[PDB]
Amino acid sequence: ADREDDPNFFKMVEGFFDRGASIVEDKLVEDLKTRETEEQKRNRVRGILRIIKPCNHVLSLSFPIRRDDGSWEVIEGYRAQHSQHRTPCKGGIRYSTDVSVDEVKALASLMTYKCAVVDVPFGGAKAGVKINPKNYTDNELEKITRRFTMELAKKGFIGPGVDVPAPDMSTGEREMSWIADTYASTIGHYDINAHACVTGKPISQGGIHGRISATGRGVFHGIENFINEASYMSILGMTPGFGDKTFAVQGFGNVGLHSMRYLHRFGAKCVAVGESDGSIWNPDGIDPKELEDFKLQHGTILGFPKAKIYEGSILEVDCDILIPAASEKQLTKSNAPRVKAKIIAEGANGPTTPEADKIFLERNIMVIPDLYLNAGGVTVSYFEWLKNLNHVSYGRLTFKYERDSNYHLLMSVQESLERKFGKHGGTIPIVPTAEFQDRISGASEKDIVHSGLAYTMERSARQIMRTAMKYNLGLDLRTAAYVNAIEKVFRVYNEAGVTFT
Amino acid sequence: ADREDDPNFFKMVEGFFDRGASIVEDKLVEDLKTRETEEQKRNRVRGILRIIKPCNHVLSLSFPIRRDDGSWEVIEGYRAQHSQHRTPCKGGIRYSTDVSVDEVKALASLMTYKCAVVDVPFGGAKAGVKINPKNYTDNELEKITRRFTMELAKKGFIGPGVDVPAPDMSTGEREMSWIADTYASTIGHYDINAHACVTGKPISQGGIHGRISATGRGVFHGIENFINEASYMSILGMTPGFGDKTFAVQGFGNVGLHSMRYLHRFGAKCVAVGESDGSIWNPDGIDPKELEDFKLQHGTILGFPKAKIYEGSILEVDCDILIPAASEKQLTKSNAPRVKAKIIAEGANGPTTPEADKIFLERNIMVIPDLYLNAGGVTVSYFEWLKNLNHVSYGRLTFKYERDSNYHLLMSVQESLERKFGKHGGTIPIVPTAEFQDRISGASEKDIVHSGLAYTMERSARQIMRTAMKYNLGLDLRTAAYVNAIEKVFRVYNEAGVTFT
Amino acid sequence: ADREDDPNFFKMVEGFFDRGASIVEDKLVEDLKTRETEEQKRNRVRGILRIIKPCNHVLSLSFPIRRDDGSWEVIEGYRAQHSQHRTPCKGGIRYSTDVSVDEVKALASLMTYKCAVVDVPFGGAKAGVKINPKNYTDNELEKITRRFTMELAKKGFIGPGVDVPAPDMSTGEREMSWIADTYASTIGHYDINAHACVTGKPISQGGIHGRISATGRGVFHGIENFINEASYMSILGMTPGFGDKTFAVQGFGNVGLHSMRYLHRFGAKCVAVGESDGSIWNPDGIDPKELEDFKLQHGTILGFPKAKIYEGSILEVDCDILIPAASEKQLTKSNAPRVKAKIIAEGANGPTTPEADKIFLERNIMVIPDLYLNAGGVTVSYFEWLKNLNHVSYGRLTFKYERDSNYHLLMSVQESLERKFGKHGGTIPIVPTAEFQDRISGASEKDIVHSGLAYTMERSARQIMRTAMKYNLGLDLRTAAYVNAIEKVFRVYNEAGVTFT
Ligand SMILES: NC(=O)C1=CN([C@@H]2O[C@H](COP(=O)(O)OP(=O)(O)OC[C@H]3O[C@@H](n4cnc5c(N)ncnc54)[C@H](OP(=O)(O)O)[C@@H]3O)[C@@H](O)[C@H]2O)C=CC1
Ligand SMILES: NC(=O)C1=CN([C@@H]2O[C@H](COP(=O)(O)OP(=O)(O)OC[C@H]3O[C@@H](n4cnc5c(N)ncnc54)[C@H](OP(=O)(O)O)[C@@H]3O)[C@@H](O)[C@H]2O)C=CC1
Ligand SMILES: NC(=O)C1=CN([C@@H]2O[C@H](COP(=O)(O)OP(=O)(O)OC[C@H]3O[C@@H](n4cnc5c(N)ncnc54)[C@H](OP(=O)(O)O)[C@@H]3O)[C@@H](O)[C@H]2O)C=CC1
Ligand SMILES: Nc1nc2c(ncn2[C@@H]2O[C@H](COP(=O)(O)OP(=O)(O)OP(=O)(O)O)[C@@H](O)[C@H]2O)c(=O)[nH]1
Ligand SMILES: Nc1nc2c(ncn2[C@@H]2O[C@H](COP(=O)(O)OP(=O)(O)OP(=O)(O)O)[C@@H](O)[C@H]2O)c(=O)[nH]1
Ligand SMILES: Nc1nc2c(ncn2[C@@H]2O[C@H](COP(=O)(O)OP(=O)(O)OP(=O)(O)O)[C@@H](O)[C@H]2O)c(=O)[nH]1
Ligand SMILES: Oc1c(Cl)cc(Cl)cc1Sc1cc(Cl)cc(Cl)c1O
Ligand SMILES: Oc1c(Cl)cc(Cl)cc1Sc1cc(Cl)cc(Cl)c1O
Ligand SMILES: Oc1c(Cl)cc(Cl)cc1Sc1cc(Cl)cc(Cl)c1O
Repeated sequence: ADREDDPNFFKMVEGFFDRGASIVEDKLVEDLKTRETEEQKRNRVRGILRIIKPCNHVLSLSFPIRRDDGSWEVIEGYRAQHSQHRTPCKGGIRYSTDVSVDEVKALASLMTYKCAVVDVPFGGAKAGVKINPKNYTDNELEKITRRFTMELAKKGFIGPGVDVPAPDMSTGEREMSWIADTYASTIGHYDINAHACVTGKPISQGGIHGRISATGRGVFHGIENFINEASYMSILGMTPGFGDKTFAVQGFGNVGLHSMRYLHRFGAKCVAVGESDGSIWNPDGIDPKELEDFKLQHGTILGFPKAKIYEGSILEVDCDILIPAASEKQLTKSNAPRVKAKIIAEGANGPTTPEADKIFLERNIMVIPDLYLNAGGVTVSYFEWLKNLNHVSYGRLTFKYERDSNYHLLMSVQESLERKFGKHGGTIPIVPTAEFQDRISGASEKDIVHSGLAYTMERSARQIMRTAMKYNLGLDLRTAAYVNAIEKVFRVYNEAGVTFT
Repeated sequence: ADREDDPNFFKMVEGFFDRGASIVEDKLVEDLKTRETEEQKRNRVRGILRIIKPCNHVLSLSFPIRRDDGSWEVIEGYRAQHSQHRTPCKGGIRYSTDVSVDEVKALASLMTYKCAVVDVPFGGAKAGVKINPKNYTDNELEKITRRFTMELAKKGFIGPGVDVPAPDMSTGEREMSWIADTYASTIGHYDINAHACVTGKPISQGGIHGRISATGRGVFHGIENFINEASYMSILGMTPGFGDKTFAVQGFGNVGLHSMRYLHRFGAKCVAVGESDGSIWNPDGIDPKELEDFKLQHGTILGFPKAKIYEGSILEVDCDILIPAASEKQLTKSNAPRVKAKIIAEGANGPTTPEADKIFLERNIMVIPDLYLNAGGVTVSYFEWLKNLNHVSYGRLTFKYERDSNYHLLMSVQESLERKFGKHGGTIPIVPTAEFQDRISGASEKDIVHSGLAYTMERSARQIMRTAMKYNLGLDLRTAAYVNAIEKVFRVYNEAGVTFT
Repeated sequence: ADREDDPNFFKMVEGFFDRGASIVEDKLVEDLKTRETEEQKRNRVRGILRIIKPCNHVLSLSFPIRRDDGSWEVIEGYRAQHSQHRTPCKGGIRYSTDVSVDEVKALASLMTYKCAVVDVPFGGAKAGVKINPKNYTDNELEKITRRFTMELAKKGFIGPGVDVPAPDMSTGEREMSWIADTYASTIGHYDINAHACVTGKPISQGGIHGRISATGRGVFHGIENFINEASYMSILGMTPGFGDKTFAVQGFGNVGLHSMRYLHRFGAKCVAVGESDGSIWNPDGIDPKELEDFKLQHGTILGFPKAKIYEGSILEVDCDILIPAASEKQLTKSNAPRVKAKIIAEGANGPTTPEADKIFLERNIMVIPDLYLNAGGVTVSYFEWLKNLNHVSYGRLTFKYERDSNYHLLMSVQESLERKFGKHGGTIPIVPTAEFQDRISGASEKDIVHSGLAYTMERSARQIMRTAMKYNLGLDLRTAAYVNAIEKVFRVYNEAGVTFT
């Protein structure tokens, strides 16, 4: 992911952390619920922060699997649990040769800070299996994930109340299904909540509506919240709204594909899509549906008819909004001065280096941070988990009751008015509007996911704005986010019996 | 140190492994129970060996502890489990700033190879907590080990049937007691075998006789087995026996102190004792009991009256036998040409580098390998574990029965002879010899430990000699040991169904 | 099996049971520890016996497996637990299309009666998977047994202290290994005794010496105990001993092959070996070692050079002893009048029908019953289980102690005599005989298995003889066996909240 500026992903995130640690250190000694004072309160805060930064647990595994051609192979895997300040750890599983102890630790800590930003009660965790999925058959991949689950289960790295994985790079519903099945068929066979051991499951296996596209939907909302402020767009030299905007996304998987689908829906036009092979381009825009079909049938976006094979880094293309949705450290000190985009919407985790962040602050480029912007995935994963614990489809017990109820409520206003305006008025039909007619039986699963996600992205967005203001951070939203996150994680160690001298 | 051949400890052991892997690879394709043939049998062996080398599990921990002065501190710890080919993993816990992921992995794998050499049914494991014990109070140390136990317990890194720790550098009965107590009071409170979760415990807590001095006793036996062969001493230019031998030990702790006590008992005289501060020397010998008292009262061996402060590396002193009983990589390419000793008895784990091994083979210096020589500790740890599972003091149920039994057996020969040689002979008292009188009621715990250890060290010693011969390895006992070890670990992997038909 | 007499396998055993139930019903009302009397004591015995006959639990399973060619297949399986009067149930696993609910129930009950006869503290159990192993690959078989284990484990039909399987028809070490591995890697991963969940395991996986040939060895002993009584051979018209005897075995697997090996060792000559394809014959005898090689290389005994393909039912061949070691109901009312053999040694379970038993009693043919004769397998399975619970190789802790001990004991007689017969005698070396020299270090695993089995077969044999006498049952050993068995199982009921209250 670079040579000159390839800081260790974990140290990189610690940098992001330490930055916010400075900014809020005062509000913390303030809110510190201690009878002691001065330097002891200053010291205590530092001690607590020193606890939060390092990952509490990291499991490195080396297990064998029998390949299809009879041969034996040893594959490596890791799962790090950054924090248990909130009982169930949460974090996906990545399948890639790029994975390593440090990459996983970094991702794990990003998970807990992001959960805090978005108010999801999970400490962060992350897993990685060092393989290139494309070099294995479906049958070998199944053996790999099922075996990996058991090793995690035996050491306490997976379970409804201990640690709940989910998809990430090169893993999806299929893998999640295998994980759930392995867990429920063995260790959790007596557990009524066995299927809540993992999220991102297929809908038919206890998964939840819109989880696959949840990150993209969330990316849309995160951009929407800022792109409609004017108090922010005036500083970038842009008009609010999506209608006259162009964007380019690096990555065309679960994050990239859906981010693109949603932005295109509200008027923004996709100017370029990138992948590992390369990228494509078209100033008149590219349609998300057609591109997905081409990719689906040909296995690559390159060669797409309604566009041209671009030659010159998808990140440097000319557009209003750049959405890196691939891997980490894609924007560094080297390519940063060349982004051409005014808004960097981080769909991926850690796509920009700290050094690249500076250049972006100088060139007046707004970087909507990953720990807020991509949290739509974990947010809906939280909903999936909750659904598995309740064992019911949201609304099932209340549809008829709320429907009958709303009609009687409306009938109460109708009758009251006919009672008043006796014969003068006549019949005064009080009927639902078309919109309320669709909400007549109350919320369903799909409804809750959508409105719940929009609500979360909005609540957290304001929180970040209020914080950027209170500390005059300008377009340094990342720092505002870590500030909010440290504050929330602090609340748990602080007020807690532990730390009461 | 010395700055020259300071290799990755783990890689170093892998080197030792790969060496033996070559030497036995043929006897393995031979004993391979496969219907297939040629390269497939050759390939299968390589695949299995590739499984055995890497550690299966490594847990890295970062947990906080409240220091005595109220402050918060984060301490790091690790426990690696190299192999589970034998269900309970076994390995000590080291307290040192020198500990790291690699050091622990290396030690862990040495544990499994050593258990195999000595026929103890445990896969290897090892733990390390990165602290210098001397910079903490007893109360802080207790909090550190108890908390470390819980973290290991919750992730499956300690338990009677999963993983059984023991002492190592800077840990002893005290720490083991804390570990047992923490485990038994929490997770294992219902477990009838809870106290078998750890070994090296104080005798009053379920520990076993002679475990503290077990490594020293074993070091004595390992040296005895070779120093009395002539077929080996002729090649070193020495006479068999201990009576006219001198030795120097680097380290004066659990290994060093007892190795010294036992060698001194059979006539060998200790010429020099070394520690981290430095060493002392006296050509007429130093007495183990007096040196221990001085050390006990003054906290250091330096300044001992019946000896002089030596200035010139304890490893280079002039003597017949050198016993490094401290830490790893103490004998390298740099100091090797200067040992002056003909026999290097490795009390410590990995004290000599591979490059140092060559120089030792050329200068015709016999290196009695660590995976055999120091295994007296694990061997007796195995006895402690067995004792905890049986819940009885060895002999308690049989003392009176065997005593009465032996007298009637002896009376049977007495009466038979008086019956024959009627009045010619007269009374023909058949009485035990003084030695048999002490064995009249059968073995006690102490008896089983001593005779069990001697037996083990002897059985394994012959096995190594037979192997050094079969492959003409000369004074390369280390390689003979790994050969024996790979052979034994191999057998659990071979078997049909296991690595598959 | 016929169309004439092919009684229901279960009903058939109930018949055998009811027969003995009558014979001992009186000694039971006698030994009944009741204050009440007459018919109430008579009634209570009947009630208890009504409890013992039916199997307590039977699990029928239907689970899918993915065949190698991608297709899906549903396989059927069952495991019955006849009695829990002794906590761990014990019984093998059969792979055959002949398996069914009734066959397994019958086998299960035979297991508990046989364990009682042989004094092994296990209630009986049995499993069967309805497949012909030859129509599946090794990989499919592995999936089949591993999946079957999990289904049994989840419903409490396998575990160290609940139910311990073992081999039977078409299953061996390999399958047992898969079972142990599946159990220990999942449900029993924390269990220190996980590997005792099954027996008949490969030696390198915790199996025990001589388990494979244990049934054959036991068959030898069972025949030996009766063939050397004269008080029994006079009634058959035979001389005691093996030297001048000929035999024919139906079945050349784990039971048949070893029964043949052991009888041939003590002078008896094998005249014919049978299999499903057919049989072979040679009046001068057939050598067990050569026949095994031919079978091993060609997959069939037919066509063996040092013998001829026999055409006429292996059971009707002319010989002194007939050993049916295949499946049940091979000797019925139809072929019984044609056995030509004076002794029927039942290696297999239920090879003779009740109706065939009559004809055998009339023709004065002694039928050494299966519940005694083939119990060598379970007996040694019991030793394997015990070994797994103790986690040590028998003798390992005591070899050197007992060796040193015996020499001092012998030295005590030597010194006592030299003390007496001062200079008259001179040196009076007291040295072990060659035989005692091999027993100098005490018993090893192999020693305990052999001597423990011989002891058991002998103790039970006398018990049966004493019972055949006390009731003048003549050559009706089967009934004597069930009498002994009901007595032992009933004892457990004549005191467990049963006869009481
Ligand atoms: N639920 C989720 O999955 C969530 C994921 N995220 C974030 O998004 C990333 C996950 O993407 P998912 O894992 O969603 O993506 P998926 O694996 O589908 O992404 C696939 C795309 O990534 C592209 N890609 C990979 N590496 C590069 C590269 N070096 N340069 C250009 N393109 C590249 C692939 O091209 P190609 O196929 O040729 O390699 C492919 O188009 C994570 O890092 C994570 O932080 C955040 C929240 C939720
Ligand atoms: N059961 C057991 O304990 C077993 C131990 N071993 C081996 O021995 C080691 C364990 O020793 P224990 O843990 O037994 O030792 P203990 O801590 O008692 O050893 C204490 C001694 O180690 C000396 N020491 C440490 N570092 C150095 C150095 N760089 N140079 C010179 N001397 C040094 C100390 O000097 P100072 O006090 O000034 O630091 C002290 O005299 C392990 O590495 C292991 O491989 C082998 C088998 C079993
Ligand atoms: N641990 C144990 O296994 C124990 C077993 N036993 C007894 O031994 C029997 C088990 O044998 P295992 O199951 O040991 O035998 P294994 O499957 O090895 O027996 C294989 C032999 O059975 C022969 N066979 C099967 N059916 C017939 C038939 N209808 N006619 C002629 N030969 C046949 C086979 O011929 P083919 O290959 O062509 O089918 C083959 O030679 C049981 O009934 C049991 O009572 C008793 C105690 C312990
Ligand atoms: N690739 C792709 N996936 C889709 C599409 N439509 C639905 N899905 C699946 O369903 C989820 C997307 O749901 P949405 O289409 O965004 O739901 P919605 O249309 O916004 O719901 P409404 O606003 O009430 O109409 C993902 O998890 C997909 O698996 C599509 O057009 N393309
Ligand atoms: N306090 C103290 N304890 C010691 C000393 N030396 C050894 N020990 C400890 O106890 C042994 C003491 O053994 P006894 O003194 O009980 O040993 P023993 O039975 O004569 O040993 P053997 O002669 O080899 O059979 C070791 O296990 C040490 O842990 C010493 O000098 N002082
Ligand atoms: N299939 C088979 N296995 C055998 C035979 N002979 C011995 N065994 C084995 O008994 C083995 C170890 O046997 P040893 O200790 O060398 O046997 P012995 O030499 O003590 O064996 P026996 O002659 O049966 O008493 C197991 O691994 C079995 O495979 C045989 O003829 N056929
Ligand atoms: O680990 C496996 C082994 Cl030994 C054999 C097979 Cl046929 C598959 C696997 S993967 C796996 C699958 C499940 Cl359902 C459970 C576990 Cl415990 C597994 O390891
Ligand atoms: O972990 C500890 C906390 Cl939070 C507070 C205190 Cl006063 C001690 C400890 S150490 C410890 C000791 C035991 Cl007996 C059990 C556990 Cl669970 C410990 O962590
Ligand atoms: O049941 C299986 C599934 Cl669903 C997938 C694979 Cl590849 C193998 C099996 S068999 C099996 C093997 C193990 Cl080790 C554990 C379990 Cl519970 C199994 O079902």
